[PDB]
Amino acid sequence: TLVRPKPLLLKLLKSVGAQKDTYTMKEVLFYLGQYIMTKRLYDEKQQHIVYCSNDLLGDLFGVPSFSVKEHRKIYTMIYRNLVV
Repeated sequence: TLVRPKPLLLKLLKSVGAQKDTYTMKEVLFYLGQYIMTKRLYDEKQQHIVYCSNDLLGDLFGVPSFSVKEHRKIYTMIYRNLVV
């Protein structure tokens, strides 16, 4: 199953090496992980915590922070950034 990122999510994924217009959810997740890691958006002392205020990721997700453990919340935030 392929999903289609909306334009600003697509820009975000391409910034960390993604190539296509449509993606498996696995690939979306890999590039979001790459983005958080490369920009060092996580809390060095509590590494599950992502601080995304002041970054495009937070603008798109609609939150200033979250934990990678919050799966339901993460997939809901991703769903907001996919074309219907």
